[PDB]
Amino acid sequence: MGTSSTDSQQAGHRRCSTSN
Repeated sequence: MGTSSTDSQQAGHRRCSTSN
């Protein structure tokens, strides 16, 4: 709940190494 511009992709691709 909260992925305006960071879905499972952007979040699970080019995101921090701690689910920031």
